[PDB]
Amino acid sequence: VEKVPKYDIPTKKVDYVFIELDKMKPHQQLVQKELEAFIESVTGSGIFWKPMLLAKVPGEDMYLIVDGHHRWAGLQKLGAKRAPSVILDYFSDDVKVYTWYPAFKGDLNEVVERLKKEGLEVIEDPEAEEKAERGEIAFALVGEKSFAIPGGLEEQKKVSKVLDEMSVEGKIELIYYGLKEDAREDMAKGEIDYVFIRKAPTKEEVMELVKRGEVYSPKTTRHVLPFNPDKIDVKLEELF
Ligand SMILES: Nc1ncnc2c1ncn2[C@@H]1O[C@H](COP(=O)(O)O)[C@@H](O)[C@H]1O
Repeated sequence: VEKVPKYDIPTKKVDYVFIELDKMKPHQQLVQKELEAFIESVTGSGIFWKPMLLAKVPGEDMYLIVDGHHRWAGLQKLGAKRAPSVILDYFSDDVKVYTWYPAFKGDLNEVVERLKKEGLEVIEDPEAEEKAERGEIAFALVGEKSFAIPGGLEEQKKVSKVLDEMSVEGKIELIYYGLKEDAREDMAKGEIDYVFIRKAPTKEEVMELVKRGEVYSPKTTRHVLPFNPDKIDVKLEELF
C-alpha cells in the first residue's frame, strides 16, 4: 500500500520506440504479486498501453529501467522480446530520485526479533535518523523509541525481506509512504507505530549498481519525473 503526495505531474504526448527486453536492466528486485497482476492484465486485454521509462546506460548498449520492472519481467516470462519505451533525459535536473518510507502499525518486538534472526542489529540511538539521512547506517527505525540498524545494502535487503515476510505471514500492517513527514503525521494520528528511514539513492548510485549487475530491494527508488507519458495503442502481439 502506498501513500504519496497528490503529485500534479503532467501527461505529455511523448512517442515510444520498441526496445528489446534483453537490453533493459532492472535496478530493483521484483515483487511476484505485481508481476502476476501485470501478466493477467496484459493477456486479458491484449493491449500494452503504458510505455517503459528508460535511461541510456553511459558506455553500454543497455538501458536502465526507470519505471516498468514488472512490465519488463512479465513480458519476458510470456516469451515476448520487446516493449514500447520512452527514453528519458535521466540526468536532467527535471528528474528527481527519492525513496519510500516503509511504515508499520503493529508490535515492535516481533519485528525486532525477526530482524535479529536474519542477522541484523537494532540499537537504540537518538541520532539514528540523522545517521540514516547521511547514509551512515542501513535504516533508522523510528517510533516511540529510535533505533539504528547498521550496515549498507545487504542489511537494507534483509529489512525489506523481513517486513515483506511478516506481511506474507500476516503479523504487520505496512504502508510505503512517499514522504516520511506524512508517515510522522499519521504516526501522531495513531494509525502508524514505526517508520523505517534510509537515505535515498542518487542517480549515479542507481547506474553504478546496474553496471555492477546488482539490484536494490523493492520500494527503494521513488522517481519523480517531469511527465507521465500519455497512453499508447500497442497490441501485445507486436511484442513477440
Ligand atoms: N495491459 C497493460 N499494458 C501495460 N501496462 C500495464 C497493463 N496492465 C497493467 N499495467 C501496468 O503494469 C505495471 C506493472 O508494474 P511496473 O511495470 O513495475 O510499473 C503497473 O504500473 C500497471 O499499471
